[PDB]
Amino acid sequence: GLMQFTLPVRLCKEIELFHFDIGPFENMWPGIFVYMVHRSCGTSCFELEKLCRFIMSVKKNYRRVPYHNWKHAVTVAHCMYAILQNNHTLFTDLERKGLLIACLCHDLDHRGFSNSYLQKFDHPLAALYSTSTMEQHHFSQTVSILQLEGHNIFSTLSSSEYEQVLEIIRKAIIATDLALYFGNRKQLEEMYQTGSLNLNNQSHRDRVIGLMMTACDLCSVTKLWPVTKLTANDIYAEFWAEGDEMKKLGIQPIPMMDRDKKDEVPQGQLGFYNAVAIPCYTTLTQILPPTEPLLKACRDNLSQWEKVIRGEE
Ligand SMILES: Cc1c(Cl)cc(Cl)c2nc(CCc3nc4ccccc4[nH]c3=O)nn12
Ligand SMILES: [Mg+2]
Ligand SMILES: [Zn+2]
Repeated sequence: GLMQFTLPVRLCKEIELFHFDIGPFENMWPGIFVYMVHRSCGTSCFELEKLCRFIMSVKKNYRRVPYHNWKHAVTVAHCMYAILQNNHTLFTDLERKGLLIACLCHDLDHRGFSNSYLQKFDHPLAALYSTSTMEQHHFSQTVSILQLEGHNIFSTLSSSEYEQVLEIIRKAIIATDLALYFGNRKQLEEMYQTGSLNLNNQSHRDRVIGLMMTACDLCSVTKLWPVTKLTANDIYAEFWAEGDEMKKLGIQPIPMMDRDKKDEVPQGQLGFYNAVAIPCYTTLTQILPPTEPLLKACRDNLSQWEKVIRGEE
């Protein structure tokens, strides 16, 4: 237990910043995650052997899809790491433990298709989980991996601490259904403005963690422009494949998923920043001031999409 994970100097310094990109070396991603657990939680939070075995089963249960893959999982965990490290004293020991795991697991066994496409295809998961279909599946895959021999990283917790941490993870993962984000953020906006927001109220904390999960999930829009732009290419590679699968079912896909409407992407990105990303990081910054760099980076990326529309890119 005297085994610190360390990182080369550039990674050691840059991992602390919100805009860090975990890089193209897949074999370094498990080490990067353990490094983040050790610093945001402690070398004592998890047994190394169990944690390592859990990480590698999680990786194996992400598919080789263009965007909703193992790289996305670690990227979303790093954004959470950055939020937790900039808000040291606001989070409980169980929240520290639960949230990095929730982020690593939040898209487990994603197939590259929306809840909407599973409902239209009539996939078995759509009959098992009528709303937040993929997100209920991701939580289900998380419990399955935690129950494999030698994979229970929470085995040192009491029965009630264990139930609390799995409840934090379930809610965090469900919150990554962007259909739920709009109402969650509106409620948080009203509570912050009327001054009713109270972090001792468990159902208020739940809403704030939900928004943190949206913020981490969307964190592609908070990177250096070349990261943002190249990640958008992966996002559309998925959306357009789903669009193709919609046309195979005899359904005109929405424009966001129709590869024949590529020309509309820059304006689609503008809508997305204005309707989803900017309001997400605005409310997050109001509640947790030290997350302001996420909002500032998002606004810089919106200005870059504006440049793309004006033909200056
Ligand atoms: C960057 C990013 C993240 Cl991080 C996560 C998610 Cl879910 C996401 N979805 C989009 C697509 C936005 C979008 N493109 C469109 C393209 C063409 C026509 C209409 C569109 N209408 C849209 O709304 N970008 N995106
Ligand atoms: Mg998801
Ligand atoms: Zn995700």
